[PDB]
Amino acid sequence: MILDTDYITEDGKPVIRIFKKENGEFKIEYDRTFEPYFYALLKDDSAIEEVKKITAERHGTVVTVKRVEKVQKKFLGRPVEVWKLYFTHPQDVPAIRDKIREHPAVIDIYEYDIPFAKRYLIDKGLVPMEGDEELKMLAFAIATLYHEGEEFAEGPILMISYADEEGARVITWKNVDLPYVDVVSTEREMIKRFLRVVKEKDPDVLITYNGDNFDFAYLKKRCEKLGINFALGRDGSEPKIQRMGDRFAVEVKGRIHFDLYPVIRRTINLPTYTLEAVYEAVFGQPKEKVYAEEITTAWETGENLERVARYSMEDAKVTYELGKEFLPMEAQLSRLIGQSLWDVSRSSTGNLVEWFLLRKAYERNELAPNKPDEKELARRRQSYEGGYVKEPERGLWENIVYLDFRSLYPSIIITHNVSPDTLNREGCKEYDVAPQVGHRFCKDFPGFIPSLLGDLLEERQKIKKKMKATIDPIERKLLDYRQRAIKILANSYYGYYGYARARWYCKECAESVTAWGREYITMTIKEIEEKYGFKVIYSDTDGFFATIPGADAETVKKKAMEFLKYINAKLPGALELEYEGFYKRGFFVTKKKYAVIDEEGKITTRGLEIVRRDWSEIAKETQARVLEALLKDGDVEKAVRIVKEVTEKLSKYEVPPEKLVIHEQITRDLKDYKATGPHVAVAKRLAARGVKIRPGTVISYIVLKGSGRIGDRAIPFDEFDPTKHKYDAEYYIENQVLPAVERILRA
DNA sequence: ATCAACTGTGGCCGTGGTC
DNA sequence: GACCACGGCCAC
Ligand SMILES: Nc1ncnc2c1ncn2[C@H]1C[C@H](O)[C@@H](COP(=O)(O)OP(=O)(O)OP(=O)(O)O)O1
Ligand SMILES: [Ca+2]
Ligand SMILES: [Ca+2]
Ligand SMILES: [Cl-]
Ligand SMILES: [Mg+2]
Ligand SMILES: [Mg+2]
Ligand SMILES: [Mn+2]
Repeated sequence: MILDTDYITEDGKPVIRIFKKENGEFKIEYDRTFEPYFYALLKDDSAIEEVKKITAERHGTVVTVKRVEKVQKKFLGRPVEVWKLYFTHPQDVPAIRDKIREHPAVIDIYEYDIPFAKRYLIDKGLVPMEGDEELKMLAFAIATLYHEGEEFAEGPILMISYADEEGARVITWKNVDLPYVDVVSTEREMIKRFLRVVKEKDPDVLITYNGDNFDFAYLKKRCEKLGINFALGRDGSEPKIQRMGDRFAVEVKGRIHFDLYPVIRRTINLPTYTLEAVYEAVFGQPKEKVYAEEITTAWETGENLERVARYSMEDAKVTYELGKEFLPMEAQLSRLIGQSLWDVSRSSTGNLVEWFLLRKAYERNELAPNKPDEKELARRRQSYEGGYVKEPERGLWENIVYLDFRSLYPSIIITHNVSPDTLNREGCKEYDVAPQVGHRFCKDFPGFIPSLLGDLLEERQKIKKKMKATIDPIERKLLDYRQRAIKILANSYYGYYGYARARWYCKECAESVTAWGREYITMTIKEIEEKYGFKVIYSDTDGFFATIPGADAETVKKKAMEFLKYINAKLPGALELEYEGFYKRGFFVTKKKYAVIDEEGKITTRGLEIVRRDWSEIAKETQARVLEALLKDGDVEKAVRIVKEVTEKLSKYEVPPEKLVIHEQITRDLKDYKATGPHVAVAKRLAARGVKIRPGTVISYIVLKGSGRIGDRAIPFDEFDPTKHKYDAEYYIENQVLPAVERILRA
């Protein structure tokens, strides 16, 4: 399989490098014959002799058009000849493209901002991560000597650990007597020993956990202090530290640096994303956390270096086993998008959608539209109407079925051929008309994006079908992440229609999809109440909860399956209503907030404070206890005993102050806030101390006894000290616990 | 490193403002 | 005390 592509320049000329792994052998293929290009549409064919002569400049070297070639293509499905303008070097394209657009005989240019390495993969029809090839993988982690108030990486690395299928080992330059610790003389020898281990094991994948931001930058600083050529790349290069939006990412040429953190962060929802928490979340086994401050007094005193060597070895071991499980996911997503796993695992969703569309456009001989310029961008900032959300019939309900549409919006795009190249296209025999908003969509030929969503949905449903044939629970959970990731990707094609930066943008298409969605779900609700006598308890966009009031579980289930047959035979094309579960009891508080219990006593809760990252644990823990006493047992006297038992204790100061921490993210530069709530008030004070707040910083604070604004008496939970701070028992009772549990206990 | 960043809307609710 | 906008996080 192909791992990655890039290019280098030799004596002015690009050379594509393709990093392959075939038959257990690593190979670099070199391509010097593939040419960079973009396209120009001309007012007339005669003007090509002029456009051919346009020149630019690029660090003193004159940029010319190398050769041109006339090609027939489609733009939004409509045929058109354009001129493919070829250049000697990729960097010619940004140097000359504006001078070509500016030429009065040039109506427009296209595909002029496509990175050459990825251009190569698309035009060659090459897909990374294809084939039976078993990649060799190696995880690594580092233990560092930390002192608070020092510069980054001022202290040494104390241990480097790596793990793979042969096991886990720790390299260190302190005298640790353990069987997996290899002892060397200096920090420099330790790094050099790791470098040699990577060269000897020669892994295809290097796995870290946040190595994009920590491990590699630390290594780089130490190698700079120590005079070490950190030649981890298969071509002898050092790790290449690239900028990616607000943060960094690191590549190792010839291998795949799979940083697990961005992948895990986007597919599992957790309170904290410590390596320990993730490992517990995925496998169910506990992993211990030795702290950067237990580490530092252990190294200076000699004691408990073996416990640190064990925490370092565990870090590498779990990092490996995690990468073992998640690589198939990202290798499949990499195969579907047609780009490298390094890129696909790190990039925004819109960008994946678009790289997928550029490849399909190439395969179909469709010219790509350009990104919007700043004028068009400002024009695309109108919003539109979305899904329908019924106000729930509040309270407790028995024998509830949950019926839900299979991939609704993508199904609508497929069924009604909803796409920019079919919108109000004249001349067709057949049209579907969007309700409320009126846009017409031609049905005579598949639309570009409609013809792509079907293979995605098919892929997802096969994964779900295979989820049904496997007994292994961990393997079933990983299959669950994969099909959910495809669900999100397919739905992002719909959102992409409304995305101001999209090339194939189409706000008519996006509001047509939602309008069809409101039509289908509300027709389904009317159908199930009028023909079958159900009562729709609650509904959100494409599914609903319903019961036959007074009927037992068997009757509600049988009559629910009857309705599905009826409705699914009325529904056209790819629309399909699905049976998504039966619940013995349910409690619906407001829109988006409810909890149900299945016929096994497993509670599923949605939107309620229990699941929110920004409510205090004491509040979440109490509402969880109230809910469980409420839906499992029919014990209203138990729930009320729990809240009163928590009121006292908080008032008596008997509840641990760790359960009162509020976590809220900073999302912008602190100057740009217009409303200063408690998490901003704490963060602005940190900024005044030189703590360097940035978007993404989580404020973890606690509220102390007082009466002013809440931000006035909030401090970082760091600075909490029981000898000196009594917390605000009245705040945590009247503003955190009681509000949460009372909205439930109103019924 | 060469663009990439940031798929869409609906909705609750605590906070700290105005009036 | 009535009301409303901001901001964060969640459900689709
Ligand atoms: N993350 C999202 N981005 C954009 N639109 C979304 C997203 N999540 C949901 N929607 C929209 C499009 C969905 O088809 C519709 C209904 O949501 P939902 O029931 O969760 O998903 P679904 O119908 O695509 O999948 P499933 O087959 O699992 O029910 O709401
Ligand atoms: Ca060469
Ligand atoms: Ca049907
Ligand atoms: Cl760009
Ligand atoms: Mg569903
Ligand atoms: Mg749904
Ligand atoms: Mn659905």
